[PDB]
Amino acid sequence: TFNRIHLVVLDSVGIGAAPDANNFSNAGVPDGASDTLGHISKTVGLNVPNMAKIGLGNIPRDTPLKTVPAENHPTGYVTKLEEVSLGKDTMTGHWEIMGLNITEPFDTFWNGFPEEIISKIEKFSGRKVIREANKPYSGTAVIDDFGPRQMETGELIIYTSADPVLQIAAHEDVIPLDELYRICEYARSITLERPALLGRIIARPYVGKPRNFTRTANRHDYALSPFAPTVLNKLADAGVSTYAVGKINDIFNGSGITNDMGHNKSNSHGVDTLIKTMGLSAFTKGFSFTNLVDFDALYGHRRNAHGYRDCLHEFDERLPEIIAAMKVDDLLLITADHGNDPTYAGTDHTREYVPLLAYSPSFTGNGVLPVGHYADISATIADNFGVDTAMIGESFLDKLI
Ligand SMILES: [Mn+2]
Ligand SMILES: [Mn+2]
Repeated sequence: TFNRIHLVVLDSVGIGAAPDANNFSNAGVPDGASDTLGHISKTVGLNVPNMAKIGLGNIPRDTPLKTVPAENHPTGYVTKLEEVSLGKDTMTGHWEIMGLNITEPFDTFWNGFPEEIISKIEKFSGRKVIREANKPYSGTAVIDDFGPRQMETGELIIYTSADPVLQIAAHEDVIPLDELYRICEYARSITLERPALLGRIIARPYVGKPRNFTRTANRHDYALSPFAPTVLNKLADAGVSTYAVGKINDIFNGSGITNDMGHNKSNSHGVDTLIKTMGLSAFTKGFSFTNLVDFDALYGHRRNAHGYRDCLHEFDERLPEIIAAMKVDDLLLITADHGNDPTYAGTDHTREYVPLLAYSPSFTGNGVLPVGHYADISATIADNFGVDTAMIGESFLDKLI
């Protein structure tokens, strides 16, 4: 029915604490007071007239978004969607958006990896791990802060980030690449189950000299693929094109992705890439899936409400460009994968409902859809292209056509 469907994930753009929010926490504080869009709106303001026109301010909430009025003549269909999976991480949310139910949520490690994991890597490698570096850390600061020490002692530098990732930095002159990879493979093999379930292990070789290090191209990644076919696989198996923009290919480890358009330098460069992709003469039928990550990486995790607002405003300003590039029989879906309330305690994601905005020039109606679940997105897409659903989700295609 829609010849193309373009799904855009505004990473972390939540619309209020989920019913099961208090099963999740932020530096010990349960997530049940979180509200990414509402707390932004109430503190720093929020001017998003293009999303409002589609209907962002018509999405049901107990208390309305302070600065996003209801729209009595909306141009699209909107609602909010509830996460079923037992995790609030990026991989879980995207996998569920594409139809999986994740009941073994990836572990994150705000206070570093536990002794069982470190002790094991030390015994396997014969190298000590620098304990002070075993915690969240920018890849760059960690190489600068502990590399000098590493060059002298041969110790491993094992660090993480807000994501379920284990990264091993090792200078090529003192830790041979082959050993780094063996160490990473061993690491990957002992992190397949909770409480050490990791999305990916990254080898981070690097060369150079103190106060001036370079991270080399000898990087290798050891990622988990989705454990069951997702709707991306269903589409690809049926010969339907699947175009990925931004973090999408990494998140799915390329599974069911026919055309990876690569990483975003920024949200704006991402929107440029989506627009270009929509304009390809080759792209006549199928699915595009874009992640715009800056909301999460730059603003949510850093608890910066002012910046989060500006990033939302900048996306809204560009939204008319995305729409101008649509064909009449295209569908645009805008959503998120969890919350990351910049006003909250902690520095993690927040367990929230996510907005759903739906727009096509072909629409003969508009309004508000019943509240749903993340994987309803996948099922709608499957329904549209005549392929099977994955684990979960129910189509709302008939409310759109
Ligand atoms: Mn995310
Ligand atoms: Mn995040």
